[PDB]
Amino acid sequence: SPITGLVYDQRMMLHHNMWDSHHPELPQRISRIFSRHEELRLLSRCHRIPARLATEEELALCHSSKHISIIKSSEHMKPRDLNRLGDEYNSIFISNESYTCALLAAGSCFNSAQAILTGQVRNAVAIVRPPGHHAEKDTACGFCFFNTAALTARYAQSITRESLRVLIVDWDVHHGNGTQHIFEEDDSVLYISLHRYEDGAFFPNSEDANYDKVGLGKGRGYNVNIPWNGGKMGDPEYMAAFHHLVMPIAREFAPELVLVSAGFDAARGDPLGGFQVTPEGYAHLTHQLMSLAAGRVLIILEGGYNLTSISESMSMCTSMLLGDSPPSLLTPLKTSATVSINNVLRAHAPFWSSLR
Ligand SMILES: CC(/C=C/C(=O)NO)=C\[C@@H](C)C(=O)c1ccc(N(C)C)cc1
Ligand SMILES: [Cl-]
Ligand SMILES: [K+]
Ligand SMILES: [K+]
Ligand SMILES: [N+]
Ligand SMILES: [N+]
Ligand SMILES: [N+]
Ligand SMILES: [N+]
Ligand SMILES: [N+]
Ligand SMILES: [N+]
Ligand SMILES: [Zn+2]
Repeated sequence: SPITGLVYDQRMMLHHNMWDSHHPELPQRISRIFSRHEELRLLSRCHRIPARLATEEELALCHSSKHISIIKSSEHMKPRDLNRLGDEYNSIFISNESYTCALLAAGSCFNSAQAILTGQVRNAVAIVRPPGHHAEKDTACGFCFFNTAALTARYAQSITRESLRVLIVDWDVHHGNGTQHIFEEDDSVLYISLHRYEDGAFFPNSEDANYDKVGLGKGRGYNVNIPWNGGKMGDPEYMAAFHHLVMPIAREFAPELVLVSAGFDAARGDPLGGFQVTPEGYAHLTHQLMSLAAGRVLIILEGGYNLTSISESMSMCTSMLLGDSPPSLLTPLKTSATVSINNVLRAHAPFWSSLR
């Protein structure tokens, strides 16, 4: 069916920071986005998909039993033990509701992937929190508990075939270190991340995010890092990266399902990202991805902290999924962006004939 799915559940707002109510990963991130969908009359055009809890067996598709156990144990912790547990990780806060919210974010995306793969919808958007792409097999990180996108790729394979070709495009301004590591030896899941890097000065502060990390073993060539250096980037740079790298590689890979780790923290106005991608920019990125996998695209909220920016940007993506005409948007690239793109082209030409 030529239908767009949408999943949102206000229960995911319950995850909160009890020590700093102004922490940027706010409950109202998802309610503001949902409201904007209603205001723009997008919500009524979508098929509503229910949220559900991920099961612990589903979480074990990507995470260790110990990590699942540790996060589950936070459900009945007193505040000082929540503080202690959170502090074991890089950039994590935890409340008694966090585990359930993380389960809902994952289960929402499983139901969305299922709706796509059973033909109930063509494509879908998932307005979920907390985010997922920094979460590793064995640890939480960067506001993320479980790796929602990675889990969704494995869940998709679990109801089709182990080798189902899944493309994950991660346009959150941060590197999805967890997603890269979970799939680093896998050729069934192509991971492509665009991210601010600044030679390691930008979170998560690891050389794992550099362009020369191309995958391991049979996964060699199936990890594509597009790192930005030298300050502000925007629509011109992202469009060029899609033109020269993301789309030619994706077409050669021929995915059967596309997942977008769709953070909107590279957006104009975001205080954590410092970049300038416009809502129209995100619309064009979405419209390009819709040409892949017979349109089977699932857009999953990751980061993004300017409430107005993320609401306008993710709504524009949903508008594209619904088949609306792309808005009007060539400006020369920042010189360092040309350097980045050419570095990635050089790194991946051995693996992808489309780059030669
Ligand atoms: C962890 C993270 C992004 C995650 C993300 O979006 N991953 O995809 C960003 C850190 C480095 C950051 O910049 C920050 C800034 C302000 C702040 N407070 C004002 C509390 C807390 C953290
Ligand atoms: Cl418990
Ligand atoms: K990214
Ligand atoms: K991979
Ligand atoms: N509407
Ligand atoms: N539930
Ligand atoms: N306590
Ligand atoms: N890796
Ligand atoms: N393709
Ligand atoms: N280039
Ligand atoms: Zn981010």
